[PDB]
Amino acid sequence: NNMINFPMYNGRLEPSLAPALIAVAPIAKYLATALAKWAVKQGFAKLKSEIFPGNTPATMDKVRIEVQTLLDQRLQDDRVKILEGEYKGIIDVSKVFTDYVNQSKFETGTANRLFFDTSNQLISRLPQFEIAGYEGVSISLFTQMCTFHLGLLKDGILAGSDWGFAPADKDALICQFNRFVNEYNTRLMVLYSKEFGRLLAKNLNEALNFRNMCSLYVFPFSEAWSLLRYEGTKLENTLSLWNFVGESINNISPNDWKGALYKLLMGAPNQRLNNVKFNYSYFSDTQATIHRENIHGVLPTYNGGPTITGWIGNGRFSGLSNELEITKIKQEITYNDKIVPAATRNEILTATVPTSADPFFKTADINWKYFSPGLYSGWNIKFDDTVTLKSRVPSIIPSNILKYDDYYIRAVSACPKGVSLAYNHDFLTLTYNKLEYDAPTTQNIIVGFSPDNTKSFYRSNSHYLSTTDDAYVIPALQFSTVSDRSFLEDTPDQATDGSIKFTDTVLGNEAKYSIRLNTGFNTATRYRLIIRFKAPARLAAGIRVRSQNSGNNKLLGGIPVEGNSGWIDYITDSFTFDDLGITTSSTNAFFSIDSDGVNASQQWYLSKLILVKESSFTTQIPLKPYVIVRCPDTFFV
Amino acid sequence: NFPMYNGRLEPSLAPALIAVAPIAKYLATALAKWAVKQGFAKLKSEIFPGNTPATMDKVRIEVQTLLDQRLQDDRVKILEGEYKGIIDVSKVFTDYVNQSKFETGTANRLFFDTSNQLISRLPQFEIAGYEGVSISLFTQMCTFHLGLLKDGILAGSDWGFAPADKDALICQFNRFVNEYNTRLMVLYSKEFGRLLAKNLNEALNFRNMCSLYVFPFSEAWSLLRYEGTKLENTLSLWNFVGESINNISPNDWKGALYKLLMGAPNQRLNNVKFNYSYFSDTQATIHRENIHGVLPTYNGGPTITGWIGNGRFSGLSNELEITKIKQEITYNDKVPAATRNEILTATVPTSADPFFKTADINWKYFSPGLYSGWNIKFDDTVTLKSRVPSIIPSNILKYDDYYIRAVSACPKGVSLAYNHDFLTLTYNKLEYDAPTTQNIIVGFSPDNTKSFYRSNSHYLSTTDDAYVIPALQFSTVSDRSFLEDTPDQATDGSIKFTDTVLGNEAKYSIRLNTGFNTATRYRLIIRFKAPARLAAGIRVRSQNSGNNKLLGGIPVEGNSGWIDYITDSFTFDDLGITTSSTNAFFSIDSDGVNASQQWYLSKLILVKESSFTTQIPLKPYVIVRCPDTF
Repeated sequence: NNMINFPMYNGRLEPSLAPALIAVAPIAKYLATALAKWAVKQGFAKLKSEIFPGNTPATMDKVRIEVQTLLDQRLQDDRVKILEGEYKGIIDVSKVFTDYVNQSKFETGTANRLFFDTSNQLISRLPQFEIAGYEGVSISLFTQMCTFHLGLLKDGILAGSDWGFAPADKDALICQFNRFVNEYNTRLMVLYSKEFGRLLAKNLNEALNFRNMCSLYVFPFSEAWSLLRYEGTKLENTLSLWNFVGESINNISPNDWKGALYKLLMGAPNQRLNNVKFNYSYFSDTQATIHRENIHGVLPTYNGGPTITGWIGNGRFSGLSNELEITKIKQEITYNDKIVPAATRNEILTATVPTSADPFFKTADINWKYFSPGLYSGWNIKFDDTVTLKSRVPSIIPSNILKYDDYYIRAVSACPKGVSLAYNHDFLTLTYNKLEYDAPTTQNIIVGFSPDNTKSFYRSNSHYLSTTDDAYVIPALQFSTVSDRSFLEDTPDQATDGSIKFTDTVLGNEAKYSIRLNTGFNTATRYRLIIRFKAPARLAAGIRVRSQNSGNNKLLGGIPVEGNSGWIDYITDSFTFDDLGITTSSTNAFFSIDSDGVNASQQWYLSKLILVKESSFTTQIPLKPYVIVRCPDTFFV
Repeated sequence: NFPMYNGRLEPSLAPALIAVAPIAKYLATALAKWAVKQGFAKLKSEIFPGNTPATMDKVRIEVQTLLDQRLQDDRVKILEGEYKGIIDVSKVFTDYVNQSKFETGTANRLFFDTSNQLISRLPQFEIAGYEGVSISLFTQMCTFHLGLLKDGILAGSDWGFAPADKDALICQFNRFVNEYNTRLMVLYSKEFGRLLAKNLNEALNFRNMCSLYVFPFSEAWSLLRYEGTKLENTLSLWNFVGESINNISPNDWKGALYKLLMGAPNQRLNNVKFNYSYFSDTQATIHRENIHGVLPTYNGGPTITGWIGNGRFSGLSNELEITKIKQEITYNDKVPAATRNEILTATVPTSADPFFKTADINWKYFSPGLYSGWNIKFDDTVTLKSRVPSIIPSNILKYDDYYIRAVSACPKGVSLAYNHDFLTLTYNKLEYDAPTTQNIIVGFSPDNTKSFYRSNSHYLSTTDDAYVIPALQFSTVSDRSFLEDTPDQATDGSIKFTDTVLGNEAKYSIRLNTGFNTATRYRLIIRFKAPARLAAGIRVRSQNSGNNKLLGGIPVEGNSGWIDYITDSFTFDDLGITTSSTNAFFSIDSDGVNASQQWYLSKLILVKESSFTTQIPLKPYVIVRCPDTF
């Protein structure tokens, strides 16, 4: 890698495939239309023509090679043969079923029989796509197969007696859909946890590369599964992608990732970057043979609070007034003729985001290069077309472009080097405590790319609603204010940059979300709010959803919380923005979520709010059967 | 050498025994329930007992002993003449209207003789060059006149006032209740500002005198128009120990120093740290100790505290936190021989009464200047016994019926004019970096504040007719909020709200003591100052476990004075608040404000509907406006 003189793209010799042109993008685009309006008895067939176009495994082959290329991991030749057999089997049985139900006349009893052939084919074959020791590659294949099965079950339930389903048989399908949509999520996160955890210990750069793959090929579909029981929601992905430059880092635990590092990468989650600072040192010897540059710290400053950001690493000058803040010190030293430094430079470098209608960095050219045997080693730092640092190493350091089409640079951070990440987890919060981590150095820079769909919030700090939108998603991290003793929780299966964990035991727990109405908004249209939250223990006073507008506060819903280990979707009663007194000129309007103080066992999570029009939204698959009193067992009959 | 009491050889008079104490006690009674046509006469018996200036003489000598200031012999004789004139004319009036039968027209003329006597003699107590002593005497003569005016208004035709004459007295009351406040603050500001430039310890000693002899009565003026409120003083007393500080400006006091003294204004002290240095030369003749920093840590947020001064070790791993370092150095006879740098910690005991009561803190410079050291002791726990060979005398810091709420210092060697905009109640670290302090400041809060600072909650008793919530005794507060020194409110200060975008709010936690009658009708008095108009006004709410009620929407048209807003009646049943409620709040919120709209919150007063009345209105009854001149 050090002998090769190639322009590089995120540490690779070739530019990566744009996120919008990946093999699974047409499947995600179809699911977005299906989740907004489900085509009854056609939903599964149209999904099948995207997963298995022309009754071929061609798309699942294109997914495998794209993923193998990105991970630089490969399945065994014989395992590929096996998966070909399993695809052929699923295609054979599913073509028979869809050929039958697309005749103008068919027998409902036969359609019922061929449906279950397809369903039990997927139940028995699925474990072939949970491939032990190759979870990184197989998680993207397993994702699509679970998606295929869940789309089949949904279409069968809405089909009813048209495909020979009696009321009691329609109830048995609802019982399986509700069971599988949780079990598949569990079995998905089993694969992700193993591989992410294994790579956190091996190489942080490789771990971020795997999480980036899952952000595009996996987590958009787990979110689609959680929305599949509905019609008239919006499929949205706000996961960020992370690129790593610098010396290797390893031996990170998942607890290290969740407790510290991920909070350190996210900085102020509800704000765009303002400027990032680098603690730079340069060193040259008397003989002009040694030229070494080091980055000892990164200090990202975001557009506002309530999060407080400090040094990751340190901002100290070593090797040289404490109450004075030194930004730069040069030193030239001459010695008696008969490794000692001749020139040293210590500087705080600043990269400032431009103030314009588009206050974001798009691309970056950051690289670190070690020239054997170790005399030269230096850094280039460049955002967009602005050079922050050109290496004072005499030889030229190759370009290392960081970019993703339809993404922009939201965060710049680093991983502390030379210290354990197991400390201060309880005091790395969204407010009050300084989000920092002291280390002797970093010798790495991490860049966070957020998708262009988030540009409107991070530019304005408000959620602008258009009357032409059937649905809008408010991710929990895009808040205006949040209560103390609140944490950022990594919940990637939600296809967001995370959830808010509330832990305050005394005063109470609340997050506010600024909303605006775009001009021409119809304040008479009836809306609903979906609140997704996990609360594993009973709250006596439950969780309150409110609108606040310039002293006019409405209670939109009191959520009864009896305690559940899973994610819950509370749907409010219908309302209009006329009910709330909000207009296209309101400027202090918020949605708010609040609970009382919570003990250790009562600490709960807020994922997102979904605003839907009443006229287009329906629960198509219920949490409980209609007729039968209990779901059957998976036990003996 | 001799033991000292707050830097003096003789102990100071206990706060409960000062000459104005009986006057304050009567005003507390009369503010709960006014005696119609007797209020002025009973107040006269407290200010001029037995028709003598004996109490006003006692006040003068007490305050003179406290400030080490004295009126000239000639000015003393003049005041005796003034007191005689006021007493004689006040006694004639009170004797005549206490007869079985009197003529209303004659009572009317004797009233104006008394009222116009005070108006023409009052400026004799705004003594130029002696405002320090004269402020306490001016305070009582203003109290005397406002008492007479209120009784004139309630007597009406009984003392010969036609409805139009009654309105003119209401016009005079409303003018003078503000004008006397302004003329008081002019005296206070001149003397406080003069002493800040001279000597900070001497300046805090003046504010302490005003917190007992002056500011309780300015608060009493603001409650005199009502009946059924509570008169309360929550001002802290401040004691200074260390090297002299001078050339402080009043702007530095409000903008920085006072905020540093108050620390977390809604919390009790948990621990305080001291940055200590000890130096001893080769000859064992020089022993010097210095205090370079004070770091007070309070019970909780939302305030974040930092070093006042610094926590650095001078004269010696920037990643590791060193708490102590000793050095013994031997040179070649042919400079330091022993040095100690240490972070000392005084920790408040964790008990049913988690407060220091007293302190013994002293700094002594032994001329020629070889010895100089510190003693630091809270209660019976010694934090530092000076390593100077000679014993440093005792310096007892205590106030009967007060306890230690805050420990802080004044930054030495730096200008106090910086970062005023970023010294906030929240978000920003409440610190001020300086090379040293060489002083320690102790804040004593009165025992009436113990309940709140112990529990972080306002417990309400069913047997009490009124309860005062000082603004600084909050649970949570919005960002871009400031502590505002407002000693005329008889509290340790107000909240200033300056957030431009998100909003300004403050919550106060309330609990109900067992046996609380939840069916009793109550009202809330909200004292605020909003100089400019607010389109969405100021909202007052109750919050309880999700149940949130609006208690009042205040219209803010804009006014430069302190405005009291009185909410509509309500029961705790209406709010769903019980004796088992633990999440009950009173809340005050407004929208974002620009620079002109920035407003202040002084206090909330909870009053029973049955015993509360506005006896003196803010506008006349019959005449449309207060009389113009030309």
